[PDB]
Amino acid sequence: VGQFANFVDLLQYRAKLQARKTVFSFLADGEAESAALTYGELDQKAQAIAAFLQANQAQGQRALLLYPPGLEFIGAFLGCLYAGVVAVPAYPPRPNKSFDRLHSIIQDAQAKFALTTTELKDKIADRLEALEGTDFHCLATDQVELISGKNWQKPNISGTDLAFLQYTSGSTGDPKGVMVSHHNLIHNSGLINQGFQDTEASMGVSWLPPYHDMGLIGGILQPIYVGATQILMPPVAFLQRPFRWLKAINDYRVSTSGAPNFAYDLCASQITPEQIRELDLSCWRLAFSGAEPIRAVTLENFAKTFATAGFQKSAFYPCYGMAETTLIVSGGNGRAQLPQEIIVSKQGIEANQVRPAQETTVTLVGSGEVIGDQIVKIVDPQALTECTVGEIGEVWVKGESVAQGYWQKPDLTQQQFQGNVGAETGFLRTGDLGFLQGGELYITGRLKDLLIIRGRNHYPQDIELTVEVAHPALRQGAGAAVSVDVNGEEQLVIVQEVERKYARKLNVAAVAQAIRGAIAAEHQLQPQAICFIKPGSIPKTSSGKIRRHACKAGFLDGSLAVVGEWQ
Ligand SMILES: Nc1ncnc2c1ncn2[C@@H]1O[C@H](COP(=O)(O)O)[C@@H](O)[C@H]1O
Ligand SMILES: [Mg+2]
Repeated sequence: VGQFANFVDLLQYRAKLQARKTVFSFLADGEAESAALTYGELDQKAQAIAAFLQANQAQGQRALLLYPPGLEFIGAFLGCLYAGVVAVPAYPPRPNKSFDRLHSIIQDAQAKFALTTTELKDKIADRLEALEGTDFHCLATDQVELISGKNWQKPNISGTDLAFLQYTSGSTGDPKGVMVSHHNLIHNSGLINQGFQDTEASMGVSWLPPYHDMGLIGGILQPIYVGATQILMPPVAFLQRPFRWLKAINDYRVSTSGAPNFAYDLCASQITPEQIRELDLSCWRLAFSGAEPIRAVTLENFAKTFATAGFQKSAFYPCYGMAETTLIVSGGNGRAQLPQEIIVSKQGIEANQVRPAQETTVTLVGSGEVIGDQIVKIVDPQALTECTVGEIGEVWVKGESVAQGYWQKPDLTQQQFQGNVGAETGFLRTGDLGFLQGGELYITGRLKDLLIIRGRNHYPQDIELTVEVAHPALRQGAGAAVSVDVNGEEQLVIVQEVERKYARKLNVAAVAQAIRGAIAAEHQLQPQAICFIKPGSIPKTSSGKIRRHACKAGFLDGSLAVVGEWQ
């Protein structure tokens, strides 16, 4: 299996070797099973959709995938791989919402197709024609007769061929289309398997959205890569009842599952003690966390809350990656049992230095060891000189999982994918800040969101965490710290949602005062302004990540949903 050059050859092999083994079971409500596919049926379905795509002249073209989470999305995605159609997964449109994000992906990808379900096609086909013209074709894939797979013409696929476009979330700017090759997919799956060490006997569960790297490469393709069985549920099933994720782990004796940091906080806060009595989590051997800062207190709160259910903190598997690196770059605790943590000087961090406090301290969790044959360097982002040990700079990645570039952005591709430092060339510039310590990669934040105020660096996630706990009226996870120019000087602005229960009785002056006090004590900063906004209204990506740059744009133009302001 490690001799396959692409996922088409690999799925065809599993379809022969494990034809009747279930590959995916879908729990539509996160509880009761509602559909399933064997390896044999998955391959037959992919061939039938492939043949349907080729007859419709999609080969060599870009095609949006507009599906609910479920098995139809998976068939359409592999169907694109089988047919040679450049798939473009995206969040489906939702009722009473604008198609701005979808049109823009369509515009950027220069896509001539949208692949979807029969139900969705009937609601969006005429709107897509209004936006995209008559030469755009919206096709339904869920009613393709399986016999049509007999007409599939298997393309000559080499590793260097483009497999699909993975669009970034839009956190720091417009979503950019990452050109992911067939070889990227194979190489990274091997890297994931080096770190997780799953086998055919592994069992997984995932609630992650299938449209983006973690849920796609990890939740869909890695089970196929190792020959395992994967249980799936929609993200909305877990977010509305977090117990279902941990109950599924218990019921199927899942060995491998994971999620971003906030999901472990959600489980710790929303699962009752009696619900914990129903869990046996001693089988949960690898609990991965990535896609966001890994917080030491989150790990500890989760480990303590679920200790009586048999969760061991040594199962935590921190990891780091991005769409531009296909998925994973680093993961694991190295030789230690628990995730490595360091206690360093906060003021040092603000000055790009890693050192003990000799001042206040911050605790940072490492995001793993670099996996496999890839190379990671920490580089000064202006001088392009390699940092020495103890110095924070930009994370640069060189390896076979580094994507081919950004779709139709030749200037930006050259800037970010052709990084030169010292006598080195060909590095990917991640746009993340961090450092190396003890073989672990630590990530401190995003370069594009970094705040430089009064001659000092400040990480906005640090300020946002200080603000959200300053008063009961502020909703956790729904704030942004940005800087704005005031007479040529950068100054801090806070955009923060208030809770629904406090929106009608909000004492703006008292809560603003609490926020100013928290920021002064922890960060020695004075906000230029505090903007209180309605619950649910902060600029976010489809996955729910805050768009800090759009918070700044809305503050400066007066388009936020304001309930109160301090200035
Ligand atoms: N372990 C981690 N620690 C901190 N930030 C992370 C981590 N993993 C991923 N991220 C963030 O998520 C970004 C990639 O997002 P995406 O391309 O959507 O996977 C990275 O560039 C980081 O900014
Ligand atoms: Mg990014």
